[PDB]
Amino acid sequence: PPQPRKKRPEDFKFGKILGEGSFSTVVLARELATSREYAIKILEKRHIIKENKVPYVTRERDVMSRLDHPFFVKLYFTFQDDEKLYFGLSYAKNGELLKYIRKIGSFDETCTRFYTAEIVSALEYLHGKGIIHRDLKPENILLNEDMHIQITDFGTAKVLSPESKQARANSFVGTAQYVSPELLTEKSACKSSDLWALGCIIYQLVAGLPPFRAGNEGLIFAKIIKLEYDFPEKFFPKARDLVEKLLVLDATKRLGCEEMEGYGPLKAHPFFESVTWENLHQQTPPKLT
Ligand SMILES: Nc1ncnc2c1ncn2[C@@H]1O[C@H](COP(=O)(O)OP(=O)(O)OP(=O)(O)O)[C@@H](O)[C@H]1O
Ligand SMILES: Cc1cccc(C)c1OCCSc1nc2ccccc2n1CC(=O)O
Repeated sequence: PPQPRKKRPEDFKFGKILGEGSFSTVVLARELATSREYAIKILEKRHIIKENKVPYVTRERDVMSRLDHPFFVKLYFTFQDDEKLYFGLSYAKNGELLKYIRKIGSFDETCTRFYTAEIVSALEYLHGKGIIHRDLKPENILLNEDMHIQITDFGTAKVLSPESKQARANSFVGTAQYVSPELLTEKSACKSSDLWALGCIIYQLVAGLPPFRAGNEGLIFAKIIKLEYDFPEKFFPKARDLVEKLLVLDATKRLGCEEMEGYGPLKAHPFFESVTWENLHQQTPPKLT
């Protein structure tokens, strides 16, 4: 059927800058005809063409248009003018998960469990659609007004082809602290690469820093490939067990991966015994302090 007319910049009142990326800016905007607030991500055509970023921008639009789940930032609309491309996104009022990790230092067990469960639920949805995120990290996990997660940053994501039963993707993308050993060694990622990142994030929620850390990327890569990390004292024992089952060098042996029979066994892990998986997005999140 028809859709709402394409929006234009003059349909909005723009407000504050919410953040700046290397080739994008996100601005808070109110749509004049509805009074709705959106986070509008704006890119300059000349700049993305000159810097060979067109594929990333197209990837982000294509992947986000496929998503329809409460734990992901929503793409409501797109438009362009002579100079710019615009994405109309849901506004995650409470910002990045990373901010809360730093402010609090270490999440308690109830908060670690709840936020971990939301991320697992999101990944189950994404993987079920054959999509690999490839850059999962706390900066890319936003929080809405109700303190539920909103995963974002899909320009480096990959839709695996169902037609060829594709399992592996060949683009070198991600963030050093969270990149999987298979990407470093075999130069390909798979859905299980996101489960490695999950393990790093759970560790970081409890420990305050991700497990493989160093002052530069090459040093981090060396630690990843050797599984060189340790747990701090008082790390919740069931969480430690879970992390140890995700931070596994062989991507086919990570809990939650297809070769380990999927999300059922992961959701059944003892760390999640008290979780009600069915309706997490309607549960009230535990207070962080
Ligand atoms: N939907 C949103 N709601 C609220 N804030 C957002 C939203 N999307 C992005 N932001 C904020 O804007 C920042 C800039 O996002 P953008 O995607 O332009 O770049 P980036 O991912 O931070 O940087 P780079 O692209 O260089 O990695 C984000 O880091 C985030 O803090
Ligand atoms: C992708 C692209 C990059 C640079 C310059 C141009 C001319 C260009 O084509 C836009 C054609 S359609 C389009 N592709 C998008 C990719 C991200 C966000 C908005 C987007 N829109 C405009 C739209 O969807 O209405």
